Amino acid sequence: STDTVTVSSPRAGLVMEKGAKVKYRGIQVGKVTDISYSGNQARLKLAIDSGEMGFIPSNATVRIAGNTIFGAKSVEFIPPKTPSPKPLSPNAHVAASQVQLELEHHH
Amino acid sequence: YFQGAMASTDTVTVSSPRAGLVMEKGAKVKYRGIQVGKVTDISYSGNQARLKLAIDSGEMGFIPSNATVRIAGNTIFGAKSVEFIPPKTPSPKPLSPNAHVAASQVQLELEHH
Repeated sequence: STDTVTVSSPRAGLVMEKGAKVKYRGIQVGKVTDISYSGNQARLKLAIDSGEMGFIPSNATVRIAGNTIFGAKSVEFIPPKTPSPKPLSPNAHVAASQVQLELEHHH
Repeated sequence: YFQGAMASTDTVTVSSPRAGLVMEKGAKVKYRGIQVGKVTDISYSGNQARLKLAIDSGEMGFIPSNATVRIAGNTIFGAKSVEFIPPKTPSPKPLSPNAHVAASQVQLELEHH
């Protein structure tokens, strides 16, 4: 059985592999189940063993490893220098060198 | 193959040059301001990132074959694990069953290879 614990994030833009390990002194104790996105704040839903929490004081602290990555939002097609009369065959593919990763502009 | 009844949309795939692309749900596909499709799935293999798409078959007769791909987005934090640290002077009280920890106690380190 598990007890649900929660954590608010310093960065609202936090993505995490659904159901990732939760460690303490090297041993796993639970997993993250859900991630809530209320407004411009992010809060984590944790779930850890119902009896293991006796080994974690209330005033503990948290470390989250990770990387800075690109959170895409949409995908647009762009008309070229000269448009080809041929349309797009199904199952076709566009390589990486034809893809442009962009930042959106904020007022 | 065999014929589809209705609303039969086709697929087109995209290679992301930077492995590490995650994508927001509700990801739609546009072309000159018209929404034409959606994104099915995402996968990773080798050191590359695949993308499968779903575009309405009728709207593909208008997308040129030599069209480039634009992908908007914002840089975000790609978390991997959650760890706990014993405070310098720990509290005798164990963790309450429904405890909350705001951003104050959370620390967001980068990874090492």
